[PDB]
Amino acid sequence: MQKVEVFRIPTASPDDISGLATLIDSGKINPAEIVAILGKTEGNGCVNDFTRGFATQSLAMYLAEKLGISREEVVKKVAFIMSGGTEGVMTPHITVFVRKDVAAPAAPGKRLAVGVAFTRDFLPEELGRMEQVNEVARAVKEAMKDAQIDDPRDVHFVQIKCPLLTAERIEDAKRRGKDVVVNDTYKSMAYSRGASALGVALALGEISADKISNEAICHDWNLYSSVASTSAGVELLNDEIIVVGNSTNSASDLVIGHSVMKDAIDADAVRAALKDAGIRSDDEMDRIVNVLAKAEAASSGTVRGRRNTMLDDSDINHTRSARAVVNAVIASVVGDPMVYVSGGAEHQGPDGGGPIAVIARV
Amino acid sequence: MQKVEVFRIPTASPDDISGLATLIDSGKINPAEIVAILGKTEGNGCVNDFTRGFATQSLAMYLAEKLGISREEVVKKVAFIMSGGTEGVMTPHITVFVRKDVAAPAAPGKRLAVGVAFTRDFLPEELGRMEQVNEVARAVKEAMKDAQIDDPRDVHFVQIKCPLLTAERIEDAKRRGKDVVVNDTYKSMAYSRGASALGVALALGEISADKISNEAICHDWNLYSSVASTSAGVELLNDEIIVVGNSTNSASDLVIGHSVMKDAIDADAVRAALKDAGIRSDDEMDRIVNVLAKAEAASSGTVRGRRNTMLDDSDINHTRSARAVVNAVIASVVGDPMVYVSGGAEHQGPDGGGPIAVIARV
Amino acid sequence: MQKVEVFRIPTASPDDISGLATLIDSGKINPAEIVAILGKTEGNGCVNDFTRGFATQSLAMYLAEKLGISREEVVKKVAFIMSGGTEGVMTPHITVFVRKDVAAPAAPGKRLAVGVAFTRDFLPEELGRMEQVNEVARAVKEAMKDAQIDDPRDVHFVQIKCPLLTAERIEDAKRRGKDVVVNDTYKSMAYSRGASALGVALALGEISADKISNEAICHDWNLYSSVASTSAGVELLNDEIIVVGNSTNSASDLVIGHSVMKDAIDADAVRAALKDAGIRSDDEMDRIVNVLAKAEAASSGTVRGRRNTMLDDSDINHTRSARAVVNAVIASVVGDPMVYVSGGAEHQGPDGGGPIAVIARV
Amino acid sequence: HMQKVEVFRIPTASPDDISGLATLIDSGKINPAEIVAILGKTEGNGCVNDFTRGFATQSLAMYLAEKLGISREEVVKKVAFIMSGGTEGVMTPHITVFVRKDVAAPAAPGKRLAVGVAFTRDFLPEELGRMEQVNEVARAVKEAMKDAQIDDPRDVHFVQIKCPLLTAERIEDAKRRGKDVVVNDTYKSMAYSRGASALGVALALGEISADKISNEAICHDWNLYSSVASTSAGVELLNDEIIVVGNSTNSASDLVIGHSVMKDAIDADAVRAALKDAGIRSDDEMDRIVNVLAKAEAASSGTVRGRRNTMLDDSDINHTRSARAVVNAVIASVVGDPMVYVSGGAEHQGPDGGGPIAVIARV
Ligand SMILES: [Ca+2]
Ligand SMILES: [Ca+2]
Ligand SMILES: [Ca+2]
Ligand SMILES: [Ca+2]
Ligand SMILES: [Ca+2]
Ligand SMILES: [Ca+2]
Ligand SMILES: [Ca+2]
Ligand SMILES: [Ca+2]
Ligand SMILES: [Cl-]
Ligand SMILES: [Cl-]
Ligand SMILES: [Cl-]
Ligand SMILES: [Cl-]
Repeated sequence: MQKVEVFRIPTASPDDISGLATLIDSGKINPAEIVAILGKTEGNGCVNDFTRGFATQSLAMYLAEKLGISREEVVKKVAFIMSGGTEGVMTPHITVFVRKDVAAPAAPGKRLAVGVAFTRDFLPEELGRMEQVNEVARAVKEAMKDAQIDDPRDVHFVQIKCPLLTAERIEDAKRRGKDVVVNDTYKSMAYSRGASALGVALALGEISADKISNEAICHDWNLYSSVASTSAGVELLNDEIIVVGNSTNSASDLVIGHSVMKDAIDADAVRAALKDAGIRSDDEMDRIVNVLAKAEAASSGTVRGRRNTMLDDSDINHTRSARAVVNAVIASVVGDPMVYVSGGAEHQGPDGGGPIAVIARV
Repeated sequence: MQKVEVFRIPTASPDDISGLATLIDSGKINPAEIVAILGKTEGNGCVNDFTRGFATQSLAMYLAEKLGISREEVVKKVAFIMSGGTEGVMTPHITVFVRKDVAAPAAPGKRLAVGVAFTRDFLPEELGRMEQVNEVARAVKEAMKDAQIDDPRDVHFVQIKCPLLTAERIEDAKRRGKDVVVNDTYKSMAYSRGASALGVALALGEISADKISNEAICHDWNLYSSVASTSAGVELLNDEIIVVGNSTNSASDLVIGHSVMKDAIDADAVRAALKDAGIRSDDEMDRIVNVLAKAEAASSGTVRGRRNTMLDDSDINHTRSARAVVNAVIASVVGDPMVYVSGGAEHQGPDGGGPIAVIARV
Repeated sequence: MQKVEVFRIPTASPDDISGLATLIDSGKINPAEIVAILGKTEGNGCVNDFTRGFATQSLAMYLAEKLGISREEVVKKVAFIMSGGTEGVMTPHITVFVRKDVAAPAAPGKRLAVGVAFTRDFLPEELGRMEQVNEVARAVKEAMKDAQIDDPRDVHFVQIKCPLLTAERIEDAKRRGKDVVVNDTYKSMAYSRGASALGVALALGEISADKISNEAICHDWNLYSSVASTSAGVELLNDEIIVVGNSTNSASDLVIGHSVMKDAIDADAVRAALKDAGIRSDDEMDRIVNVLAKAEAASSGTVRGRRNTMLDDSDINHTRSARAVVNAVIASVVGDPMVYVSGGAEHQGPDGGGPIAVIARV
Repeated sequence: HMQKVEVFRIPTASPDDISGLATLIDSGKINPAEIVAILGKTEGNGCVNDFTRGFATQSLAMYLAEKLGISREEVVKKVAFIMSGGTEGVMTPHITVFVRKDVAAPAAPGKRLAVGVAFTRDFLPEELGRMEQVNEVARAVKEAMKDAQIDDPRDVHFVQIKCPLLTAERIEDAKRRGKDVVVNDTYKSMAYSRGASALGVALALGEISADKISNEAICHDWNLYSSVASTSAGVELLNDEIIVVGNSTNSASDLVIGHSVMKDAIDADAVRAALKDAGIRSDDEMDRIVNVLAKAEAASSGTVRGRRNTMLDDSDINHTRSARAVVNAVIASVVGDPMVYVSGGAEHQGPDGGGPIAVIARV
């Protein structure tokens, strides 16, 4: 029996560890039981966002000191997934996952379970291609076993951090005689997100393997996962996976549920995800621990038939706009802008939409 | 008796007059009866946004050929208020106000009424100061009379276009030995917006004159109008005013209602403005002609106690972010992102909030 | 006897026609003799830059009334070539090319001359391929004849407006069951610019015909023109070619010379272009009429072995940065940032460089 | 005992990249205990929300702490870390590492490179942009001069400073204590902190008389400026860190520093003059450059040599980003290398629209 506790912690800057330290110093968190930290950091969330790496370095430094181990050991032990971009009213914060073994009686209900797995590092020419899909799928299965979830229907959110391309890395690949999937560094984020998402879909049985090929990645939007949430960053060269679902072997006082936003203003889907996590009315919103969602600009350039400029705006990249919009929609339903919204939902929900999960107290 | 008709028209680009031309060619709009056009244009909505002037030039040129008068005569006759910034999912469009005297009977109930007034041009050193406040107040009272509205309680939205400062204008003021209200081009938009808004509050009796001074402008956030909506532009040197309310002397089949968003995620206020316009349920949402709202970053840097980076972000100006947020919130309630949202709400609703009006079919 | 006059005119805004009006009112410019207007407009010079069309509309309106013809016809009579993006210290301005016939003898030598020619309309499947390269080469040789320029070594600047692919133009090629060179409209602008530039290089003997194939277009960057300056347009279906050079049979009081910037900080090329235009010392800089250059971010992500962030910067489009740098380098040599630096330099100078022409008084 | 300053300009791959510094320490070329200052160009936006500055300092402090066997806190008390964000245009991210060795050699003939470092006390938020910051910076500049063994302020050629800014939380702290701040805006507070710090340099070096400086002059009287001050603001510190760089008759350095002042953003003549002042008389001698260090800014007039630009009107790109791109490009066009230090925002640093420019060169 394992019990998962989840702490959503406001942050003052990317390197702010004070909220986590307060929970450790008060005895609410044993640092040795932390298994994953999922952050919203306030950089631009795109290629040249160094707040993600700054936040991970700061958390790993702090935990290494608290645990008496090296930073390298902390990064091998704990998943650090930092999603940049806190546009609009979205509030920077970290969500800390704590897992402990407990001797507790079995109960009929399934309760929150979390699992973690890491892939090998990828060469730049593997991003957005079948090697990334297949390695991610293996890691997702590994993380499910870590979460003691055997039925993929009980997986409600699979959070992934994945790499991207920079000009220097594209040049390194070229020197080795290799072509990368795309030469635009911003677009490279989409291919890494999309290949990683398809790996989730493959692992969970949402899509059969014979449908996935290099040619389909970031092209066939009818191929998608309903629970994958992927996020790209300059600060890592592999994929990190957090599987979140419900398990019969869990003693948690939390559950997770989810829905899929059909488009960026689909407040009905927010309410559906809340209801799936056991929150039946506005009066029960106080049981939210966090809301986690993917947002994107639709390839059509429209929302319910209405044109917008997200794909056209050379001044502001579209994943920034999408995060602002979907965080605002969620905030207006739950009354709190301190929720997790990540942009770029290639093969995550339909084109223009994305998965949305809610972790709630029972 | 005056009859007011309002046409919300999607646009393909700032210079797109095709939707208006279709309505004119079909006889649905007599172009001599246009009194005002309120646009959302897809520039950045800040200082160097030339889509506002591009849209006005294109409309004035089109109408001048249709009316057989000069472009200069068109701009003397018709209010052209172009609000730039179509961030997030906000859809570019124009709202065309048609007004005509009619021989019609007096039916019980007040109906939509519209009035228009222009101020004199301002020197750069008059923006953000009492000269602009007092001259705007005079014009608002004049526009109320044009609308045949006696009671300020029947005024529901006062839309204003006002000037700003460029570097060249500031330097010229310096050469003339005059100090401007602020030496920052972007911040001059806030002072022009704020002084114009206080001109509205003064005219409508929302604030007594003895509380307004140069020192209060963009400083005393307890002073605000609940119906003022102001928008700044490089493309004009005066203020243009549209007063919108309801009158006993209106033969319109439309009504306007309003509320005030207490902050950027106040969906309750959107529903309240809908109800005030006679839209009592989701099934009646199709009676919306348009929704018009002001949005802004709160000076505290927070929403409901939660930090955001709108005031810190040197890459994206905060009025851009506020527009994306509040449009998304409105879009999630009414199911349509083609609504008017303008950013920067100094003395327009409380600090961090802004007025929101709904024009609806009866 | 051909005589070309060239007027570089500072502008206060995209719609500012006052400087051109002053020259027409004084009689220095007969508007019927204007053949082309090359503009630097202060929008972002990227996808959503409406200052280009705003400037053209304002000039077309003003000239339409001076010439007594419609705006549609003046746009066919005069080549309006608007390059957005005035980053760094680059000063917005327009350059007006006047072509007239004079009763004078030939100046003792070679003097400025312009020639114009047009290709056939290109089917969508032909854009960015040998059909466009070969047809442009033909039209360049015709424009040289029109300019009375026999030696291709006397051609120093070839402005080309070339087409692009749209969704319907691609859906027309697939309706005919054909394949276009690339699927998206944006990348098609690169292929159109590049094929047009190689057509110049082929027409002038800058490269050998047997080096150009479909496979080499936008691939073999060792192939390039030293004088071509190409830009894509949404309206035209063919290539509009303007050859600028020096003819033995000209009465112009101006000459043109050029060089090629090897990279973005090649001040040596700026000085060499000045010297080719007959400016031999700092004391003769006031003879410059304009400098016309292309800027480009090097695909390697490095300049003279030094990394930069242009291709990794998600906040600022790399073409904006390249224009700022190249303008500043030229300004550091000539003491004047009011020069024409444009982007989109495929096969125009080497990768990361671009042509640079100087028009000077004799 | 004899000071010998060595200066290493090291390309970086990212803000947290310590590899080039590590290569020099591992080879024995740098004794890490002799590092006195590191001046960085980091590739964030160089404006308010640039966290590459703190990321770079944290990464260097954690690396050096481990090499020296001391805590990160001790490293930051011993070594100046001045990270200037913003690497626009072709400007190449890099760090410049100042090493002060104690050598068993006489002083070299004449005057050779000398460096001194001093830290001010922390400033209360209501002191930024005001005389308290000016006077305290002036005291620190005089202390750093004596650390450098530079007697004559004419032999100071560049004074590099990192200074604080106002956050919303610091403004609220001041208000809770009954104090008002110089300006209620973080971005503008950077200008005031930069400008007051630069006037402290001017006062310490005798470039401006004390009776010309008052709170009302700061960021208003642009006729008042230092010709060697270079100041840079950020969120990660509450004091000013000062590096004085000049030439001393008590130095064994194989380097010298010279400077000029750019009158405007395209003043290549000033770049050449700074080169000549550092002993570089011809183009072939450019290979003697160790680094070029300069301040850039958008002129308040909105023009350069009578020509309008959009820097101050451009709401998409802050003007300090544009100024850095321009002045780096101008310097790179002269010296053939974009890996030079250019910092934006030059209040009371050279005239309005210009800024000091210094060259460290091998002899
Ligand atoms: Ca159970
Ligand atoms: Ca999706
Ligand atoms: Ca009635
Ligand atoms: Ca800004
Ligand atoms: Ca307000
Ligand atoms: Ca090129
Ligand atoms: Ca803060
Ligand atoms: Ca200065
Ligand atoms: Cl919905
Ligand atoms: Cl008055
Ligand atoms: Cl480019
Ligand atoms: Cl110069």
